[PDB]
Amino acid sequence: KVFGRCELAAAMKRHGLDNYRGYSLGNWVCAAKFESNFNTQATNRNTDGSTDYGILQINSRWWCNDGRTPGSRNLCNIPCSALLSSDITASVNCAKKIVSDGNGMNAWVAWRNRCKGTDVQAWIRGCRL
Ligand SMILES: [Br-]
Ligand SMILES: [Br-]
Ligand SMILES: [Br-]
Ligand SMILES: [Br-]
Ligand SMILES: [Br-]
Ligand SMILES: [Br-]
Ligand SMILES: [Br-]
Ligand code: NA
Repeated sequence: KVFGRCELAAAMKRHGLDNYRGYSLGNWVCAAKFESNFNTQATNRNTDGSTDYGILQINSRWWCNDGRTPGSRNLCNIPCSALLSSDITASVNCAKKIVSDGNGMNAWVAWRNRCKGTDVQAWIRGCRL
């Protein structure tokens, strides 16, 4: 599924991601935009052989299992394919764990380079929330 902007905002809010760990809803929508362009089925191979999955491009190196990243961890206890579903529950639940691990949203390189320090509220402007 490819989400619309306000559609994704509403889903993220309903699942309690808004203001989670101090990060306003706009930060999360901006991250999803530059990581996946809002596409739940997005995948990308990393130079080390791991793969990023889903709307928030969660890395099989640490967070999910895909059976082809030898030596990796599965900290959200999920098959990486669960992160590709039309329902974003698994991606949100896993994202709540990543952002809580000490580095905040700096875990998402696209967020740091393209969202951090910008007017992130712009990503939820206009939406009925
Ligand atoms: Br915001
Ligand atoms: Br782009
Ligand atoms: Br794969
Ligand atoms: Br693996
Ligand atoms: Br393969
Ligand atoms: Br959903
Ligand atoms: Br933080
Ligand atoms: Na893994």
